[PDB]
Amino acid sequence: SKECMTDGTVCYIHNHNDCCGSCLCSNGPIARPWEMMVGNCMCGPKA
Repeated sequence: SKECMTDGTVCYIHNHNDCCGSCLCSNGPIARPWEMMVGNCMCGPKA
């Protein structure tokens, strides 16, 4: 048996978080990090 999470749920490589999918970090443009910080990684489907 195995218990993991799906894409869309925040994950941390240094948080012993095990996600069935691979974490994808977005390097999008950062114009307003005060309200929208584009520097987080979440779980996603493997290609």
